[PDB]
Amino acid sequence: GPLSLSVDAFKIDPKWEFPRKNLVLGKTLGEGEFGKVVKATAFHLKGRAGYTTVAVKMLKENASPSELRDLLSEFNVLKQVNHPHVIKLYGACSQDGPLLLIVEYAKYGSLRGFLRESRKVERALTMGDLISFAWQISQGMQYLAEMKLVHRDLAARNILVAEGRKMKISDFGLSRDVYEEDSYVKRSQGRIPVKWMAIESLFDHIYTTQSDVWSFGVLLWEIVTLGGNPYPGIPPERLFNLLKTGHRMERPDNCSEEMYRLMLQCWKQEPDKRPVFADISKDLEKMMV
Amino acid sequence: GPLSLSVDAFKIDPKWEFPRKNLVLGKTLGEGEFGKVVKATAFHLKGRAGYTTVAVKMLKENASPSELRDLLSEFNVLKQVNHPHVIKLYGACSQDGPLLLIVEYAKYGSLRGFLRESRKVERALTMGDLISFAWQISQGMQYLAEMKLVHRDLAARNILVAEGRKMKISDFGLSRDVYEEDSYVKRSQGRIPVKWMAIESLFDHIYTTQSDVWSFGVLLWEIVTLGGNPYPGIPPERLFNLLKTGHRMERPDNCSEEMYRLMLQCWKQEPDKRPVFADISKDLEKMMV
Ligand SMILES: COc1cc2ncnc(Nc3cccc(O)c3)c2cc1OC
Ligand SMILES: COc1cc2ncnc(Nc3cccc(O)c3)c2cc1OC
Repeated sequence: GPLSLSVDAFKIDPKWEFPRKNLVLGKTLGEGEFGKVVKATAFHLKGRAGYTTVAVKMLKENASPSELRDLLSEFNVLKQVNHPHVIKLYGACSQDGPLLLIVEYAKYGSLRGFLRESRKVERALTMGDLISFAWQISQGMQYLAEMKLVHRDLAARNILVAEGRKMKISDFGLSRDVYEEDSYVKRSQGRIPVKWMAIESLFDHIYTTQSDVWSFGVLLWEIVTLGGNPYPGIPPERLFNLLKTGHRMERPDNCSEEMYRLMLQCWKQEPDKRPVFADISKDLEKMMV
Repeated sequence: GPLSLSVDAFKIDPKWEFPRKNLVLGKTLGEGEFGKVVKATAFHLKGRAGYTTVAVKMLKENASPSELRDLLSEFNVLKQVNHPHVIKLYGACSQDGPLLLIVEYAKYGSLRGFLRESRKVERALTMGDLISFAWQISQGMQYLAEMKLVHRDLAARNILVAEGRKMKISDFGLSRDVYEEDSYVKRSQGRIPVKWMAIESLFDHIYTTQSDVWSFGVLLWEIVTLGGNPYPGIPPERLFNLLKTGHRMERPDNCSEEMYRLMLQCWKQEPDKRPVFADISKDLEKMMV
């Protein structure tokens, strides 16, 4: 089938191959049902003398076709992208052993866990900080969209925070190239969370840069609420009727009107009525001036 | 889309509806990336006076289309099956609140966790016990197959152990009816673990009762090793080449020849060269005589 072709084809880019003997794996940083990200250290990694701390993504022993395909897909995409706010691939291990992805280590972990820790007990997160984060992410999406690449899974859990509070879009296992037709379409049910998908993605299984914009709107919401849960208290299965009747999330207690207006814009029913990521950056910049 | 139709159609069988006010939810018994099973207690459940202890399956807040569809699918199947070795549905809550599935509580939990606990520190599991378990499960599959229902996810983690060590096949979210064409076919990548799928399911995405037989073979293996990991040390992505070149798992240190021969039979390349569940029961019965 399609996956076995990809697996066999993978066997036959030496630039990205790292020797397993140079890699030492540490504690788990995060897990899922079929795969996990682990802390690791790499000896003589790409012209860097000595050991370099890194993150490593792998499957679990009981991984499925879907999870395997996602890993192969994430590697394939990451080889093509270089941007300050997109996570950086170093290489992979696939010869004699489990497939491992090696990326630059992100100091503070996911943006969601970072924001939620921030609301407890060196410096407190200001509004200007939150706007800075959104803008950094907006810039990265402006880069991806300009390559006609759709992420399909924008969410605070899928953004990483590195040294000096720099945003890193991660988790590219579901992203697709849409150069030809400008849309990606999945016939079966996605493995993307209901509460983050756009109305046309949820109902029609249609994914575009403009649907990425919708997800960025929910991401704006997570940020402003310091890691809140979208549509709080509402069951995911109710989103169909709720969105189809024109309902949207309400303004968070700690959210400016200017920011909420942007959220609502990202959530327009007509996908072309939504702003593009270039507009979002421009909007966010005006907010800090 | 297909899911939204199912969601709307669900709104409009009163026999299975339980009042949420009669249900108290307890601790988590098991979790996944998009859903969990919880311990619960039900007041006046189906003609049973007072409180009844039960298990409840629900989604998590960030559930996806796939996970929602699986829950709706599991409920729909469970309404149709009644068997001593198939888990028993009591009802569901879907009005004003999150969808919840209510089933009979299983004392010792999953068969995998039960077998693994058994290999530590009232009575020890004998060989006769393990053969008894396989036979109980074989009987349940003989019931499902006779209804032309394919489980698609036979595994020790998906079997439950109730009072008096009685086996209960669970997790029917992926099972499909195959009355018409005798085969179910998935165009996209399954969410079933690689190491449990049959050679034609893994490569060709083809699922039948005979592929259920293949999975029962791996299940036989888990049991005999008291919850061992299939193809130990071998990366899932290597299963394609390994199975296509005719390799199979070797005989476990604590496994009789008679039992291993059955495993090998379940693992024949030609699906019709495999035994049917009626033969497996007969084989297992001869083993205890
Ligand atoms: C400090 O915590 C973390 C640090 C991380 N640093 C880098 N990558 C990660 N994840 C990653 C790596 C490769 C691919 C991919 O999609 C995601 C990390 C995850 C962490 O925690 C979960
Ligand atoms: C004592 O532990 C457990 C007891 C359980 N008892 C019943 N059902 C369960 N699971 C269930 C319920 C409904 C549908 C379905 O597919 C699975 C259980 C799970 C447990 O642990 C995970």
